[PDB]
Amino acid sequence: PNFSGNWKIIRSENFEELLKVLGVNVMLRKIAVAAASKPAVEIKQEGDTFYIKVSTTVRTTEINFKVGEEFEEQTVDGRPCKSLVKWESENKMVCEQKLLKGEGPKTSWTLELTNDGELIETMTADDVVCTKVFVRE
Repeated sequence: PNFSGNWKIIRSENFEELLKVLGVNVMLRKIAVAAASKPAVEIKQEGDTFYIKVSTTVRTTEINFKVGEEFEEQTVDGRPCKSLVKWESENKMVCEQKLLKGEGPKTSWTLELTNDGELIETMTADDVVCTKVFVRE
């Protein structure tokens, strides 16, 4: 699959609740929800190597990874972590996260490309799942 493109959000489900059960305070939840309501997502894929940039009104996050190789990023609530992506299937990658310092809920994310070119993201903390769906610009 080729995930490359500039992606715009079309659906978001359970994001604030994911932040809440993580302990993110209400002021910050409100800012984070609003800031991320129309994010800019840029993906550049070259085989198993990815660059992903996500920008909200107030924040930019950039990650660089190759499938099967550990890299550093942050969890959804901003804690630094060591991550590892694998292909679950031809069209779907899954990322397991391990905190750099300390302990916390089990967090992960997934990205899946559908036949009509939609991008599905999931983000999980323990038993709480958030789903977002994007389309190419």
